[PDB]
This record gives sequence, C-alpha cells and structure tokens, in this order.
Amino acid sequence: MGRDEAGITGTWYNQLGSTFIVTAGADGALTGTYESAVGNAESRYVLTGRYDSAPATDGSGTALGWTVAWKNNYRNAHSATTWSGQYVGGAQARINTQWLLTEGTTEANAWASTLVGHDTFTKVK
Amino acid sequence: MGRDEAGITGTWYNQLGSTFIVTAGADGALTGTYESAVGNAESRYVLTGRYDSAPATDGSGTALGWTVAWKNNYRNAHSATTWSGQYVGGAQARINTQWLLTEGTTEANAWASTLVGHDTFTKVK
Amino acid sequence: MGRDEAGITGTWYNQLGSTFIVTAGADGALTGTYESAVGNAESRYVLTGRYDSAPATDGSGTALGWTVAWKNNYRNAHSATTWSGQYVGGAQARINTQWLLTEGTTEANAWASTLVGHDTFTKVK
Amino acid sequence: MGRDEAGITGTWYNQLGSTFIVTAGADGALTGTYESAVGNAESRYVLTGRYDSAPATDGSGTALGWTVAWKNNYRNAHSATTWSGQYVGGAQARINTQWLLTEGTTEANAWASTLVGHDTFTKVK
Repeated sequence: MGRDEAGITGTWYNQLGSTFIVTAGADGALTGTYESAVGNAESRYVLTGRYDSAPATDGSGTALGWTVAWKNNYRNAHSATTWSGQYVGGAQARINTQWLLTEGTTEANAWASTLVGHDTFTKVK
Repeated sequence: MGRDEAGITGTWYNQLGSTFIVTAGADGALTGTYESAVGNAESRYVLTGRYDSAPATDGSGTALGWTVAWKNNYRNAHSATTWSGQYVGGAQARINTQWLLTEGTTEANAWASTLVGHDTFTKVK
Repeated sequence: MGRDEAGITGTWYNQLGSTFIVTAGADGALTGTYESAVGNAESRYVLTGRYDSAPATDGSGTALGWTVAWKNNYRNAHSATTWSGQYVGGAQARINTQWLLTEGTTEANAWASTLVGHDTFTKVK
Repeated sequence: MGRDEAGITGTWYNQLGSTFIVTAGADGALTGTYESAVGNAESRYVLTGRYDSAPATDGSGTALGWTVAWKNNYRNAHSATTWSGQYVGGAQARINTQWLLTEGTTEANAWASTLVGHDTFTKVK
C-alpha cells in the first residue's frame, strides 16, 4: 500500500471547476478520468500517471504527474496536457500542479505549440 | 490501430543520452520504461502516458505526454517528470517535448519545487 | 499616458510576501525594485521590463513582463527570474504571472538550470 | 565592466531566424531591440532586461533575462514575452533560453493566456 494511496484516490476539483477522478495503485500507478470545464473538451477523457508510493517522512509533499490526450468518443482536440505536482495531505488536502498543454502543429507553427499553466485541486467544490 | 501507433512504438534517445522505451496502444495508451542519463536516477523507471490516436491529416504532429515517478527498486528521488510534446514522423522522426520535474517539498519551499526543460528524442543515438 | 500606467505604478505584494515596486512609463517601460521574501536574496534588486501601453478595450488584461538578476551589493545568487503575465484592473487589482528562474550552470548540469512557478500580486498585504 | 559585458553585447540570432540586438551595461542592464521572424510581429520592438555582471568563475554560464512587449509603431499583439536563460561564452558562444509568452485575455480565458518555449541564440546565422 503506497503511503498516500488512500489520500490521493478519489474525486478532485480544480479552480476552473474541472473534475479529476483518480485511483492510486500500490505500485505507483494513477488511473482515471478527467473532465475539463474549459476548452475544446466535453465529457470524460482517460488519464494515466504515476506517483511516489514511498515519499519522504519529513513533511514534504508527494510528487505525482498525469497525462490526458484530448480525444474521446465526442471530440478530438489534437492535444495533450500533462500535470506535474505534489499532493499535500491533511484536513485541507491539495494537489498543487503546473501543466503543459501541447497541440499538434506544423513544423512552421511548432514554436506556438505549448501552453503552460497551474491548477490547484481540492477534495471539495 | 492508432495512426502513429507503429511510428511511436520503440526505443528513443534524447540529447542527454537518456533512453525512452515505449509501446503505443490502439486506444491511445503509452507504456514503457525510462532510463535517465542524468540526475538522481539509475536503471529503468516505469512510464505511462497518452497520445492522440487519430491526429490531424494536414501535416500536423501527433500530441502526446507521459509521466515517470523517480522511484524504482534502486533509488527514490521523491520526484516526477512529465513530458508534453508532439511526434513528427518521417525519415528523421522526432518527439519534441517540454517537461516539468516536480520534487516533493515542504510548503515553505514549494515555490522552488518544479524544474522546466525541453528534450528532443530521435530513433538514432 | 499608457492606458494602465496609473493602475500598474506602485507597490505590489505576492503570496510569498515579496515586494514589487514599479513605475510604468508612457512608452511601455517598467522600472523599479524587487525584494524576495524567499531564496538566496536580501534587500532590493533592480528590475526592468515592458508592458502593453495600449491594451485591448474588450475587458482583456494588459500583458507585461519583467526581469530581476539576483545580484546586489549584499549577495549574488548567479540567477535571474523573469515574470510574464497580465495586469487586471479594478477594485481587487491583480498581476497574474508565471515565472522562469534560471541559474548559471555547467553544461553538464544545464538540464537542471531553470525553475518555473507562478506568483499573484495584489496592492494589499 | 561586467565579466561578460563584451561577450553578450551585439547581434544574436535564434533557430527561427529572429534577431536580438543587445547592449550589456557594466551595472547589469540589457537594452536593445528584438525582431521576430514569426507570429504577430513586424520590424523591431524595444527590449530591456538584466544579467549577472559578476558570474561564478567555475565554468558556469551567466544568468540573464529580458522582456519584449509586442507593441511598436506598426502592430500591437497585446502580448509580452520574457526569456530566461544563460550565456555560455567561447568560440561557439550561445544564449540558451526558455520563454513565456503571455497574451492579455478575459478572466474566463486566462487559463490559456501563456505559451512556453525555448530559443537558442548564436552570433552566426
């Protein structure tokens, strides 16, 4: 059982009103679904990622990351987002992330392929 | 069969001499192993990610991303990297990425939790 | 007179308790001083940057950016931070930024040269 | 006289064919003009920034950064780019950077305000 397997598993919400549904495996796996409240997206998309299943015991957060490719049965935005961040446990548990959103482009437009931003996920809202 | 399933599957190398071994699934899954030539890393680490299995047919690249958590049987760097980028097929196939490397930190040090960089992967070297 | 010259000029504070003192010029210049509450920093450092002196009139924010090199009479952290973001005017005025912090490194360590993060500045606190 | 004042001052070119014309001051200032070969840009734009005028003497690079707001007499792209990076001196001198490009947006679109990328500048091409 990963140190924060129970803390990470469940339904999370970010500041945009997106919904992150994840299961943390004992082995370090993250699996689930993502629903974006914004952008060229509708309904759920598959996500997969990894987390540190044996984090530091000095009060540090737990490093994790995941990917969504923005293709499902409804839409294809020809793009993928990766979130990189840390889980911080406790009464007001949080996942604090930064993300990179890449779209497929021509070589001439590849300089403009990637958005960067930050999302904070909580168990409420 | 994903449009670039065959193009993406295989062994890739970046400019640091790291080795990315990946299998692309028909469903959009990426699975495999990563070996970093640099940093607090030794041997292989599990990776998982996603790719656009039906990309644009206008000469755009194929969006993809993946995650490594830097824990294996040898070491634990209490960190995770996510790569976000695009696959560009052809004689000199490439995966062009940007990445985010987050370490677990205390809340006081969380401003300094995340490195950013860029890796280019080719099928040779 | 830049559209938001008066709105941007003044003393700003971020979520870390750092202090950003800036003058916006009619020509698009930003000049002032930065004092970091965290990291290898003490007292004030010179800053310079630019802003859009004729922003869109459709309720969009005002794009701006600035640089600090972390050398002053007290310390030299051999690093520079750049903030890129937008000014949003009104009762609860804000500057919403993302930043890149580069340290001088050897070529072997250059993959690890750059931190990324996000700061929100307000006129209170 | 800054350690790399003479090395940094001059005309630089990146991989897109953009032109960076800069003067490094003894005090740590960068001033000059930028001409982008791509995007919503024409002719020269003002730039300002900072560099470490007393870098480490252990073979590390020299940290620097600069800003362009994409307004000139010809066009206004309501955006600003900041480059953060390091200068590496020698026969094949380089400035290795990462950048953040923010556009002014509405609050509803602010998640999508910022591009990230990387530019390498050389004294030839």
